[PDB]
Amino acid sequence: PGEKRADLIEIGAMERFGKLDLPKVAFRHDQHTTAVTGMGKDCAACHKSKDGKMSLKFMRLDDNSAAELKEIYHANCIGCHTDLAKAGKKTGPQDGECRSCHNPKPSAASSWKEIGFDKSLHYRHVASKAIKPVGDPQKNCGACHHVYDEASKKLVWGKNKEDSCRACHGEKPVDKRPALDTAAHTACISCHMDVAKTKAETGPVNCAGCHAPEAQAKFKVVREVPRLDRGQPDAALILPVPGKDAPREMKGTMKPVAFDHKAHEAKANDCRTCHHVRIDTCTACHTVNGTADSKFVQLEKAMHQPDSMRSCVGCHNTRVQQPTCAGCHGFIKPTKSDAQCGVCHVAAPGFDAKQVEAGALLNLKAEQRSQVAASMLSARPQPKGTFDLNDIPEKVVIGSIAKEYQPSEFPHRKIVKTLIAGIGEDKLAATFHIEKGTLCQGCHHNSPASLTPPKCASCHGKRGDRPGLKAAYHQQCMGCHDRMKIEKPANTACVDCHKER
Ligand code: HEC
Ligand code: HEC
Ligand code: HEC
Ligand code: HEC
Ligand code: HEC
Ligand code: HEC
Ligand code: HEC
Ligand code: HEC
Ligand code: HEC
Ligand code: HEC
Ligand code: HEC
Ligand code: HEC
Ligand code: HEC
Ligand code: HEC
Repeated sequence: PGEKRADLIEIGAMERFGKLDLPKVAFRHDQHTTAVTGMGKDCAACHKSKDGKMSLKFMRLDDNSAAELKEIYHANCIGCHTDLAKAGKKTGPQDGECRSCHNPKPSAASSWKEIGFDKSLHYRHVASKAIKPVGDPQKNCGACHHVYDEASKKLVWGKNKEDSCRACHGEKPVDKRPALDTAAHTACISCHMDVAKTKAETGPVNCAGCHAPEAQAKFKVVREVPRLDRGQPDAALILPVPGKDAPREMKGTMKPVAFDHKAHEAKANDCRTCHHVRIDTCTACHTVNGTADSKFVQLEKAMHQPDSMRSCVGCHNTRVQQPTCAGCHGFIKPTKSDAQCGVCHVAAPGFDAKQVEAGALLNLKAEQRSQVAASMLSARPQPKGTFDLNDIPEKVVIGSIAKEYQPSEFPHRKIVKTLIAGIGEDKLAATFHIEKGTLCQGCHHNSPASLTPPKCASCHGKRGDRPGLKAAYHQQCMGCHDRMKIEKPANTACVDCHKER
């Protein structure tokens, strides 16, 4: 139970040839790089090369056999350690110190953390003059990104086909695609090493350098990040693609949905958050039927899952948890209104309920789809807003059950004002608050949006499904103040809402 490291490797390559007699060998990679660095040596002390490519294996290009591995490790690990002891130098386990390498109880915990490109980190790479254009006057994407060309029989820079490495490089090597693991370590590190030789600004090479939280906290962050130009649409028409050999059950039920891609791109931290496997349509996997590709997660799940950041409702659902929205949204139950489904589910202008059943939207070119979506977006209703506050009692006197205390002097319009203020400019609120009275329903729930809401006592206090009057006031009042972090009147200060008799 020692210090947390990010450089731990469990050496157990021999286990694929059969059962190990001894524990796997814990190796601290960074502790070794710095020792070897200070010996005046480098990577080539432990990693061989082939055609320029450095091997990530220790002193070999292949694992040829169990006996060859053990020879390679014993000769080379111990050889160095032996030499260093011969000079009076800080060294590692010797010859006869079996258990010190084959250690069932290494005293070192893991601080290892995964690493990924931010909006910012991606741009630091794109904007780097040390990463020179390839296959274009300007663009340096081809220095890092590729696609297999079928016709080439080669990797090529596929213009506008860039994706996260995670799209193609997964947990294990599939076919000729190395694992994420291997791809990263091959591509990232070796470029960093190439650039460090030019003495320009570069990326990390030590394990901690990429994988330690403290190291990651230190990465220079750029905030002025332009749009990533991959030829993404500005507006998308998302369609109920039924699926190949999907039955009639699986045809489109709801109106289609124009999606503001441009807007959402600037509000997200990357593309991955949504395109979690692949940059493509969602419907390439999430048909209305569901595909193997998607583990049979259906279209509706992909778009409405209340607790996924991936889905429209799910991601929007974590937005309404911010203290600013939570006062109302921690209280109200969703209507699941036809009207509310209609915020996203919109009629497509040119083609009407007869060209649709037969595929008129489903066989549009992507450009055509952008126009039809562009058209839906710029034709949605204008953000309705609320009533004029002066049509609202400035102060309300909650007294109907006054007994142990005086009637409450509840600053109605003040509070409404502040709520609107706290929201201000938020595009979800502005769009999805579809009525002039929607905001009112934040407290005036289970009732049509209007200027003249019924009293609470028209439903509370007199079937045990709802609180009595006292409880309903206390729960609504105190609950919002909790959710919004309003210390203003404390829940504990009985007099601050209603004075003593
Ligand atoms: C570190 C410097 C080591 C010392 C000291 C000793 N061994 Fe080792 N050994 C080392 C490595 C990195 C490996 C590869 C491990 C793997 O699982 O891939 C090995 C391998 C062995 C094996 C074969 C694997 C197994 O059956 O567990 C054996 C049997 C083995 N080593 C024995 C052994 C003995 C008896 C040692 C003391 C004399 C000894 N090793 C020292 C690294 C190191
Ligand atoms: C000997 C003391 C080493 C030196 C010098 C360097 N590395 Fe190394 N590396 C070493 C071992 C024993 C292993 C495990 C693989 C095995 O065959 O036993 C590695 C592995 C790596 C990896 C993969 C890490 C992982 O997925 O766990 C990388 C990315 C790597 N090595 C890079 C690397 C670089 C860039 C070095 C020079 C600066 C370097 N290594 C030196 C042992 C040794
Ligand atoms: C020189 C080129 C080395 C090679 C090759 C390997 N090791 Fe090493 N090792 C080296 C040094 C200078 C040290 C001491 C580092 C320090 O700062 O004190 C070590 C130490 C170890 C240890 C002990 C780590 C600890 O907890 O204190 C282990 C378990 C170890 N070395 C294992 C190891 C293995 C398995 C190697 C081959 C894959 C190997 N070392 C190579 C120097 C060198
Ligand atoms: C940044 C340039 C890195 C350096 C330096 C090293 N690694 Fe790494 N590692 C890096 C990436 C981009 C990935 C893919 C997953 C991710 O975090 O984005 C990895 C992966 C690993 C793993 C993955 C194991 C798994 O369960 O998926 C391990 C165990 C690992 N890396 C170890 C490791 C070591 C020991 C390194 C120094 C020799 C090292 N990494 C360098 C990025 C970078
Ligand atoms: C190497 C230095 C790169 C250059 C030059 C460019 N990109 Fe890149 N990109 C790179 C990596 C290592 C990743 C993986 C990010 C991760 O953490 O998984 C990416 C990712 C992308 C993506 C997917 C976005 C996402 O959400 O991860 C896209 C669409 C992308 N890259 C496009 C792109 C373009 C258009 C570039 C040229 C201007 C470009 N990249 C450069 C590495 C590198
Ligand atoms: C899918 C379209 C891919 C994405 C996204 C990335 N890579 Fe890839 N890579 C892909 C294929 C089909 C192959 C195998 C090519 C073949 O020989 O048939 C590869 C290969 C690599 C390798 C192998 C070593 C090499 O010579 O380049 C590496 C190191 C590699 N890929 C790295 C890599 C990185 C770092 C990526 C993110 C920016 C990445 N690939 C994305 C397909 C795809
Ligand atoms: C060469 C084409 C590279 C590849 C492939 C990857 N990176 Fe890189 N990286 C490269 C350069 C030229 C720079 C300097 C950028 C600048 O600020 O001018 C960097 C920087 C980083 C950093 C930031 C380090 C810091 O500020 O301390 C990180 C974390 C980093 N690089 C990591 C990284 C990873 C994980 C990569 C593969 C997925 C990767 N880089 C690819 C050059 C190149
Ligand atoms: C945006 C935030 C949405 C709201 C609010 C609702 N839906 Fe949705 N839905 C959305 C998208 C982007 C999609 C994929 C495109 C498409 O039009 O299919 C969907 C899809 C569905 C589906 C599956 C397809 C179909 O059967 O036609 C259903 C059944 C569906 N939507 C129903 C639905 C209902 C009942 C809603 C109100 C409660 C509702 N959606 C709201 C995005 C959004
Ligand atoms: C979630 C908020 C997203 C972010 C961030 C990004 N994209 Fe996206 N994208 C998203 C959806 C819901 C759709 C429509 C999907 C459908 O099934 O029609 C898209 C669409 C695209 C496309 C077009 C795919 C096609 O029609 O063939 C591309 C090329 C695309 N998205 C790329 C992309 C990039 C590069 C992003 C980050 C820079 C990015 N998207 C962000 C959801 C989200
Ligand atoms: C096929 C390659 C896919 C594409 C294209 C998209 N997603 Fe996906 N989806 C896919 C898989 C393999 C899974 C299950 C395993 C997993 O990745 O978690 C899913 C599941 C979802 C879910 C389920 C909710 C959850 O548990 O996270 C959602 C909300 C989802 N997918 C959303 C989504 C969106 C909006 C996409 C377009 C940008 C999208 N996925 C693309 C496979 C695939
Ligand atoms: C009380 C005064 C509210 C505040 C503050 C915010 N919202 Fe709200 N919102 C309120 C009501 C009474 C309703 C109707 C609920 C229904 O299901 O019909 C809404 C509706 C929304 C919705 C649509 C449905 C849903 O996802 O719950 C969204 C997306 C929404 N509101 C977003 C939102 C955000 C982001 C807010 C913070 C800035 C916010 N609202 C404040 C009442 C109130
Ligand atoms: C919670 C923070 C509220 C918001 C937002 C709005 N109102 Fe309200 N209002 C609220 C309470 C707790 C009460 C007292 C009702 C009771 O039964 O004791 C009221 C009162 C009114 C009234 C007068 C009630 C009556 O006696 O008829 C009206 C006309 C009224 N509220 C309207 C109204 C409108 C139009 C709102 C949206 C702008 C609105 N209120 C917001 C709590 C909250
Ligand atoms: C009838 C039309 C009602 C009016 C006017 C008000 N409430 Fe209500 N309330 C009503 C029902 C049917 C329910 C249960 C179902 C639901 O939609 O929540 C409630 C619930 C509450 C609760 C508890 C919510 C919980 O999560 O447990 C509270 C605290 C509450 N109501 C308070 C309240 C207040 C202060 C009102 C005046 C503005 C009010 N309700 C009006 C029915 C009706
Ligand atoms: C504002 C956020 C409040 C705080 C803090 C407390 N209560 Fe309250 N309570 C509140 C309202 C709006 C009402 C309805 C008042 C009315 O006369 O219509 C109440 C009601 C009561 C009642 C019943 C009415 C009465 O007996 O006068 C009791 C007994 C009561 N409240 C007790 C009470 C105590 C002990 C509190 C502090 C611990 C307390 N309330 C805080 C709103 C708010």
